[PDB]
Amino acid sequence: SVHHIKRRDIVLKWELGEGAFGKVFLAECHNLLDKMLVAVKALDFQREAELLTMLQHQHIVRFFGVCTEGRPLLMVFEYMRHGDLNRFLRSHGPDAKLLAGGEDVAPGPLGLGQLLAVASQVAAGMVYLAGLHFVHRDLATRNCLVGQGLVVKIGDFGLPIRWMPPESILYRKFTTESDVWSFGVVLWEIFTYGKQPWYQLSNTEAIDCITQGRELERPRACPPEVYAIMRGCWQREPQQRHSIKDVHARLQALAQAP
Amino acid sequence: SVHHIKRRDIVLKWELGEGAFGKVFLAECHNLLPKMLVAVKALKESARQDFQREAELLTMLQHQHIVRFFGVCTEGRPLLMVFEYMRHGDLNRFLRSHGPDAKLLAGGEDVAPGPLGLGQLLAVASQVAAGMVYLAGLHFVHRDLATRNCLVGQGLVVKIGDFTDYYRTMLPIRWMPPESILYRKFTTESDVWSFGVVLWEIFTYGKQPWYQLSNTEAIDCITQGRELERPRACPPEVYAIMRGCWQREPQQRHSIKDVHARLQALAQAPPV
Ligand SMILES: Nc1c(N2CCN(C3CCCCC3)CC2)cc(Nc2ccc(C(=O)O)cc2)c2c1C(=O)c1ccccc1C2=O
Ligand SMILES: Nc1c(N2CCN(C3CCCCC3)CC2)cc(Nc2ccc(C(=O)O)cc2)c2c1C(=O)c1ccccc1C2=O
Repeated sequence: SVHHIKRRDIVLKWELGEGAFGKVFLAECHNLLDKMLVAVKALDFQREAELLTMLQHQHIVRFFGVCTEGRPLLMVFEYMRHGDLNRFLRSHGPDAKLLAGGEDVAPGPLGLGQLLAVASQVAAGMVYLAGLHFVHRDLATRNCLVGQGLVVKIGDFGLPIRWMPPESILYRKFTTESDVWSFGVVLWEIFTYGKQPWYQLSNTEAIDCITQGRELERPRACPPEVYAIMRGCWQREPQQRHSIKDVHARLQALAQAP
Repeated sequence: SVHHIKRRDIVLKWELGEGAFGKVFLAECHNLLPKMLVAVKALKESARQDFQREAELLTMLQHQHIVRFFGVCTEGRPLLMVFEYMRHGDLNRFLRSHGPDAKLLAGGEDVAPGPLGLGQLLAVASQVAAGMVYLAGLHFVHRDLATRNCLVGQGLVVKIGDFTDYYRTMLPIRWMPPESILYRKFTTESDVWSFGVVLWEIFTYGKQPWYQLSNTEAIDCITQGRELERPRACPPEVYAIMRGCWQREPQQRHSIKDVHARLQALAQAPPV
């Protein structure tokens, strides 16, 4: 049951970005729980809207429903103030510069506790998805969002070969194990402050690496116990990869006393 | 007019990457000059007409800092374009591969692992500028100058290579000045602005301009006249050149001849 919202309630403020299938706006929304700030996507989709009303968890971006009074078609989510995880990582990071939100999260590297908190949070969402035998197919920092207080949530569902395991690239097999592999890559992105996997290489060269069994470099940040978790996710054989529940456990263990 | 090559003379060795164009291969070519290694572009997908026009242009543009175009093959499919092999590939991933915490995977015996000498960076920037000088000579506008569109050969030689970085009719907005964004005006002065952004990429080891921001936020920055941060690398004298390229008014920007001259001076006697 999709919550339908009225147009008069949603007043657009400014545009945040432009994603795959249209504009994303910051908005005031009235009478949704008083007036608060939400993120509104724009221009079937009812299949997707039902899915998002189905998938509720602490670490999946809150979906508040749709507006299909007039056009174009609106999907209303919570405003995740800091935007996507990829650009947030990058905004902190060695030689970066923060352009806003420094009052909430300090300018500069995040350091081990905060990076482990980021990894944990993503993993928590993946545990939820594995619980429902749901396969993401595109887990990546660009598809996570970051709100007030450094709280991180899986942001989008639906090519991304550098995050995929060999069975997904060669055979198009997507499973909860191929998502675990991607989560290993997400760990790498977090611990490199948002570098692209195989940044050195063309798309074709990176497929060749992945399929020949070459492992992404250990990041300069990375403690050996964190790099171990990545390698847990990257076993050539799907069967042999750590479960996402095990991975979340380990991460939450490290996050206290890093 | 375009040099045609026979297909039997081109033998593919391995794939290097896949562009918008189609696949790019390493190949041996015979009967091209006094057998040698080349890069062959293969046209995916008419775009027949986009190919003959592009091929004419590339025959037209001969310079030390434009990738050598050796011609086309139009017997058997797909349609091929044959260029010299630039061993290190494109400049953006070359830069990133040499970033402060990056990791070189090959070609270390030619260019050392790690960041480049200040003189090395300035030599890369001035090579790209030399290509742009040649183009501005011909009253030719690139429209998409960026490190991804430059190639890096053996001995750190850099040439203009091409003719998420893009925004939907696909505009590289992070490399564009306001008049290009607002009014679709592409000039030799808008290429200077882009050159400035390329200098910023060089001196950041391949960061995206406005990496902190969405496409929409970046357009807002650029049109409201905000300047890219000075890189930690960047000498004051180099950052000054960048700002010279980034004047809100096109009239007020450094000429590319100015910029080349100044960079060639710095490369010869690099600051701090
Ligand atoms: N907050 C954003 C957002 N941003 C607003 C935050 N903005 C700030 C972050 C603080 C420093 C820089 C400026 C980064 C961009 C862009 C956003 N869209 C983007 C982000 C990046 C790109 C891109 O890579 O170009 C495109 C759209 C979104 C959101 C959401 O909160 C959101 C919530 C729920 C669903 C979707 C979104 C959302 O899409
Ligand atoms: N050499 C390449 C090249 N590389 C070959 C080797 N490779 C690495 C190996 C890893 C470290 C050192 C360089 C980098 C990529 C990719 C190349 N194409 C790319 C580059 C990147 C992508 C991508 O980002 O996916 C796709 C194709 C090319 C070329 C050319 O020499 C070339 C010459 C003339 C015209 C075109 C090309 C060319 O396209």
